[PDB]
Formats: sequence, structure tokens, C-alpha cells
Amino acid sequence: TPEEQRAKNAKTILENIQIYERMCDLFGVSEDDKLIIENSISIERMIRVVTDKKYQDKKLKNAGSDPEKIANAGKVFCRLVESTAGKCSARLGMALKPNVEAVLTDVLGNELDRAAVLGKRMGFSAMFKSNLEEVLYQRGKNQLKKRNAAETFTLSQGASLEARFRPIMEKHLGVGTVVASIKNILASKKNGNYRNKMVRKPGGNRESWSPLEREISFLNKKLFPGPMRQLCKKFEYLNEQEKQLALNLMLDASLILKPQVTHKMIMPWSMWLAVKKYAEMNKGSPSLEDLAAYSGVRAFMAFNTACYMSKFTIGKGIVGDAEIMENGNDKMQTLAMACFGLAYEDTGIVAAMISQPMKKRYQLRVGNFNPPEKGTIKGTSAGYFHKWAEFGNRLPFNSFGTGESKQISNSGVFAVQRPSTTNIQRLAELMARNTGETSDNFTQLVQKIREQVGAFADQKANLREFTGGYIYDITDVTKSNPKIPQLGG
RNA sequence: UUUUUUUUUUUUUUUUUUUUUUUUUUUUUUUUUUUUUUUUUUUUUUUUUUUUUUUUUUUUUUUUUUUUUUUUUUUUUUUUUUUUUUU
Repeated sequence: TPEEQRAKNAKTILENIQIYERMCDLFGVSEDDKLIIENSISIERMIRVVTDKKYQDKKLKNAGSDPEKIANAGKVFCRLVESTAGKCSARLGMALKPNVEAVLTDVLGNELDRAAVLGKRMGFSAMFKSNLEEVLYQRGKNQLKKRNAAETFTLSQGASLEARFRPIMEKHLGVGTVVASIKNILASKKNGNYRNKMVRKPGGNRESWSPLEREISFLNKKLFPGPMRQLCKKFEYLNEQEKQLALNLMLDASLILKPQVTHKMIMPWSMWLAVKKYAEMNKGSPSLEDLAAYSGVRAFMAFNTACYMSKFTIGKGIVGDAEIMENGNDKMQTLAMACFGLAYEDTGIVAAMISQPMKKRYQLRVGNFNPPEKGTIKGTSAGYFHKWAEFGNRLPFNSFGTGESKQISNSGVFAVQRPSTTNIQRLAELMARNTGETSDNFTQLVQKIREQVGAFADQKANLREFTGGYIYDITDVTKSNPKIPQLGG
């Protein structure tokens, strides 16, 4: 089956490629300029705007009698990079919404109303944009609405998304994204700035239910087994302030605790195009199905492949303010961060894989990715993840558990006078948990969080990776060369 | 001490809590501003005083206790009339 999954993935990407090629020709993009990651972003952006069904309802509500509003409902704009003589600039490409719909309906089928097929791939793109926004600008103008601070922001990977995508992206969003959503849903229940809703998810659960259930379900799919998932089960029976308080403490606990939260890679569509043209310029050996997965070393193959000759803008100006500034390899880091979701990964790990030193925001420099008045083109530094690694989704051992099967209330076939490993107390706990015990949960789990943090603050002594874990060479997807990132100071 | 059935799968993967590979919604806004903790641009109360005084630290104009002595002595420093040790 996984080979056929790589094939369906390869077709999915080939569709995105065919759309993008058509989009590039549609706005008049020069052949070399098609490679541009900024152009990837611009097309992907335009597709979000067109596909924003909610905002289209609202647009209609204010579209009024004005013939200028009505004509601009037919036009679609795309700010794109165009180059000449090694210099580069923006152009305002324009095509009608039916032109964009034609390409989309042609490649994905007339039933774009299969919200699953278009929304899956567009969720992944919107997530990549959300990633890049998150590394860029700490979401300030959105958090002035979404009302929460920097630590909450760190756990809120993917929370730059338009609301419609948040259901689609369930697995990969950082726990804070869900938490912030719930906290803001309680504000919406005061403010009326919202419409409440009901949904269903085939292949997962045919349950037919609201944001309340949906969020709690996603929260259960994320939280740590035992106490935190038990708080997740309690959650419908917390009062609203108890929900906010619980959310806060769980969010804080999630700053340490790393239960199942899903990584993903999303390279830009122009990098997928770059992979196609690379395969072409390699004369019939690099095969996209070999790269066609949301997981595993195939992702590092694809990124380092893009690291041969892919192209992007350099503005002389900065996403910065002081006189200290730094090079395109920092853009290359930013791209990597956005592509693999590295924003809360270990910089030391990354420093060894990228095989160059890593950084914090006080040090990070980049451009805006938005097509320029004037600037210059640049191409990729070779092989950049000169070491790779195996991906993953949870803590090494989470927390200390019970005996695995022994030390329970002993059985006795043989008629012999005996001691016993008497354990009726934890047996009665297992009965209490499976019967759904409900008295003293909030505080109980608050305390359990307090002491679990302490236990973890011991467990750190070995709580570090899946036990084969090292930064192997690109000559060593074979995991032959186990080596550590750093000793310390 | 006793007596029969058969339509969800096999000739491998670690020290491990849950479907590990699969399947759809939509009425609070976008095509810029810095090295930054909170709505940065908006919306009502009322019973201790007025139409002057200096270069200035506190109520500047107000409100109660009682067991060691009286109806004299000099130009003046301390109990001026009193109370136990011995190689």
C-alpha cells in the first residue's frame, strides 16, 4: 500500500504542478521566474482568497449597488515577481475568477465542491503560509484580536490560518492553536462576531457535532494520556472560567509535556516545479513518486534537491530595523523553518543537520516574500541539510507508567500457604478510571500536573529521543554514523 | 471426571496506553511599519466649603489626676553628716 500512497501523492503534487504551470502562464510569468518561491506564495495566496467561501458570503453582503465593486468581483489580482538584467520587480498580473476556476476545475475536476479534494491540498499550503507568518512576525495584528501572549503563541503552530482550514489541519496544528481557538470561542459566545456550526468526518468518526465537540476531540487527540486526556474527558463539565483556567494550565504544561502532536513538511509549489524541471534537466532519473510523502527522509531528499539551483529574490532592505543585518542563507534557514515546521524544534539539532550554526529571533533576518519595487535574484546554496534525521511526533517516554503486566493481585492454582504482591489500591484506581469517576477532578488534575512536572523534571535525565536518534550524513540515510549535536558550554 | 462445527485471514520486529496512514463547509474582514506586556483613540454624578498673604518639614490656637514633702541663708562643681576584713 505505501507505494500506491506515494503514487496518489505524486498525482496530487502533479495536479498542483499543472495548476501552477497554468497559473504562471496565465499571469504571464517568465520561464525562469516560474521557479520563484515568492511566485509560489503569490499563487497560493490568490487561491486562498478565491476559495474563502465565508469571506465571499461577507463580500456579497457589502458588495452593494456599486458597479466598481461588481467589476472587481470578476477581476482577480496577483502580485508576482518578474525579472530583467539580473534585477527584479513586482507585476500586477490580472485574470478573471473564471480563468482561475477553469484551471482548478480542469485539473481537480468540475466538482471543486468536493471540499475535501481542494481543501486538503489548500490546507497544507495555507498551513505553510501560517508557518512562514509565524516565523516572520509573531502574529501581532491577529493576536490583538485573539487576545493571548508569547508563550501561547509558541504552542499555536498554524494559528494564522483562516477558520475553515483549522478543521482540515487537525493533526499538525500546535496545541495552542486549538486552545486559543476555544478561548476565543468563549469570547465569541459573548460578542456575537461568529456563527456556530455542525460537521462530520468520514474515515475517522461519523459523529455529527459542533466546534465544542470538534475542538474537544482534537484536544483529546493531542493531550497527554492519563491526567491531561482525563481533563479532556471532563472538559464538557468544567464551567467556562474553569475551562479557561484548565486551558491555561494545560497550555503551560504543554510547554514541557510533549504528547502526540504531528510534524509535517510542505515545500512550496514552485519547489515542486523546481523538482520537475530538475528531473527534466537531469535527463530521466529523478522520480517524483520517490519524493511523494508527508513524512520520512523523502522530504530531506526533496529539500536538498531544491538546494541545487532553486531561485528567489534578494531585497537589499530587511524585515529588520537596526544597522545589523545578514545574508540569503538566513532566508534559506527561514524557508527550511517554514518548510519543516522547525519553529519549536531544537536549534542544535537543526544546526547539525543544516551543518551550520542555528539562531533565535534576536539573530534571525529575512525579507517579506512580497514582490518588490526593485531587487536582485539569488539561487540556492548546495545540499544544505548536509546531515538529515528521522522525524517524529511525541516525547521519548512521556512519563513513568505502571508495571507493564506483573505485580497485580496474584492467582493461585497450587494449594500452598503464601505471601502476595498486594495491590488492591491501584486496582481500585483502574476501576475508578474505567467507571468514569467524577468527584474532585479539576484540582486533582491541577495537582497531578504540578507533580508530573516535578517527575518530568527528574525524567529529563534520559527524556531525549527515540533511542536510535542521531544526525546522520546525506551519504548515510543508512543510519550508520550515530553522533551527538553538542556537549554543552 | 468422561464426549462433535464450519466464511474477517499469518510461516518476524522490540523495554510499548488508545485507528500508524487514507477522505468535505460556509456571515467579524487584509494586497506594509519595527528590537514590543495588556482596549492607541472615542462617551455621564451629586452633602466638609474659597472671589489674598510669602523664600515654608508636621494640628497656628481651643480642653482634666492624684502617695518622697517647704511658710530663710549667700559671690557656690559633685551624698555636708551617719555604718564592717584578714598572710
